[PDB]
Amino acid sequence: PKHWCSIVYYELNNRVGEAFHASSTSVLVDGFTDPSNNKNRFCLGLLSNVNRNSTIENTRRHIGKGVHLYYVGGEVYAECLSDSSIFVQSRNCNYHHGFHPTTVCKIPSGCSLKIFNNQEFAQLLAQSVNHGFETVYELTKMCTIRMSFVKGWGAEYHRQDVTSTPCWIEIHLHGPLQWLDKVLTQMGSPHNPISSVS
Amino acid sequence: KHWCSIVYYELNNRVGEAFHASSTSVLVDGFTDPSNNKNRFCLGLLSNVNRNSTIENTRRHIGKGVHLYYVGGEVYAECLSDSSIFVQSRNCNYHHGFHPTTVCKIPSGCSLKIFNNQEFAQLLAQSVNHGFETVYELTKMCTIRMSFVKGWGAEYHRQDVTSTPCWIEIHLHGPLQWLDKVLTQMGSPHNPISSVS
Amino acid sequence: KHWCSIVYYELNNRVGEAFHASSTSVLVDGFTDPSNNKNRFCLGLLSNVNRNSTIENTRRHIGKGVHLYYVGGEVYAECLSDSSIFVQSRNCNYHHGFHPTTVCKIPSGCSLKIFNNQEFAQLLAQSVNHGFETVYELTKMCTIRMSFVKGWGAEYHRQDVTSTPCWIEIHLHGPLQWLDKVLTQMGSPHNPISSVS
Repeated sequence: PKHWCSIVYYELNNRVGEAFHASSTSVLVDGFTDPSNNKNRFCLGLLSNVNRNSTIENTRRHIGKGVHLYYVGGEVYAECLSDSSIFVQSRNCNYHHGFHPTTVCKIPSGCSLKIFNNQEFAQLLAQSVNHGFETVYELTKMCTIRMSFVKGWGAEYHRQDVTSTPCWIEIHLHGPLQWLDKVLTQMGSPHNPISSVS
Repeated sequence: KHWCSIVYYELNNRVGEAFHASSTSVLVDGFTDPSNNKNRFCLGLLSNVNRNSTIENTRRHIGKGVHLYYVGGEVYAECLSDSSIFVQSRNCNYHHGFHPTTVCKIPSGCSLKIFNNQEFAQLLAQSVNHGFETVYELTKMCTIRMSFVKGWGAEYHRQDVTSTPCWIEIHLHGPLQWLDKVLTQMGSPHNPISSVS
Repeated sequence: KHWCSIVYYELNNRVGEAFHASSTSVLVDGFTDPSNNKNRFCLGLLSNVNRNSTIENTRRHIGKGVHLYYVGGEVYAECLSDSSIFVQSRNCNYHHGFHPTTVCKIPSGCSLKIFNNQEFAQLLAQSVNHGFETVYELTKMCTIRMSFVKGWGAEYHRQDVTSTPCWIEIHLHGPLQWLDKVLTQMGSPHNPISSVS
């Protein structure tokens, strides 16, 4: 039930509630109200937001059974249990399918999708160990995934960024981040030495 | 298992970390004990890069603050500060018959019952086959807001709590948990929201 | 032990969860270990939706960051980063005789003792009786701020630390706790026990 990830919730550009830390390979992020943030569920219903408004409140009402994140066999899956769709932006996935990096994938109610593969990422990590601190640092972006409930964003939608959708989350993958750490530790980059003034 | 969690605010911004109750008696004061693992939720040590003189003024008057007591399925609010306190509690407001947004003033030394489980559970019951929309609204019954020194809303300016320099939000876990047990009833079929609009 | 807690900011915004020291040796770097339960407080993995190029430029130069060392009742700061670091610590300023707001630059690979509670305990005692106002003031001594790469205050263009792209604030729990024992004994208010519980 390792803590493979930690998840942060948002409502537009504002962060809402405390962070959730996975204590099992199966975590449910729903719009219900169990305050226990110590186990299986990450309930968004009880969360408050002084900056909230009708349209976000409306969207929150339809998160429902939300999404099912599942970690198994060095691969994470996302199942949309909510009656509404869910949209995900995973670079690792986008690479495995050959889509453009910023590509947003819709996961329809009841459906499922693999949003990450470790061996794949480890390989990409390897293929750049000796290519540049700049490009290896960029792999950080690979370890975070963003998905919003109900409202899409990107091409075909009016909303272009995830900061415009009323309900979304960001998932940090600890395994990948840690391995990436073991490698980044080898920096010593005096490159582009900047100013301490300007 | 924490009968509640509390959060602190200075105007519209959140300040400091969330406090999780480990006992039936909790003190939310303006002093400085860093420990956030037991009896007190100290606000004096918290910083705010957006802080201003007036908010700071208020902070100096928080003092012993408010005492939150949970017993026999009822929670009480006692003002230990030399200054008054103001509480907005739907449950409380529902029990006295006041308007839902009514903000009650609690003078220094006075006490006020701000939540009665019995009633809430009852409401939750009458809510059942009354729909998902109205049961979902019971979530608002589970959180309570109170400000230190300054009041807000009616009998002041009709202004939002976000207009007060020092205020907190209380989340009653007991009620929220029971509510969950019901909300999982499942529902909401209502013009299945667009994914573009 | 829980000798301090640390918060990260990019300009005027708080970024990431609070870190709590579980040992006397803590590393605050710009790398990416997600474990926030031990030795390191990695800033690299932290997201900020309000982040801009210049901030990202500075984050890339944090590197091995600063090393906060608690030992013998004194805390030390060591710049392991290849770029300098800047520290504002009242206690330290007092000891050296500088002005309260003085910002001390800690060059790459250098070291500076930034806190001595023994002297702070002394300061606390001297104020034990000189006003609640002056004792309340010592709260400030308990917090320390330091940015990475960008100097600030006098000796620089930027004056406010909320003007630098990568700065943290450190709260010293021991000093804060001892200060609590006093502020409460001097308690500006009065109401001995509860009337409800």
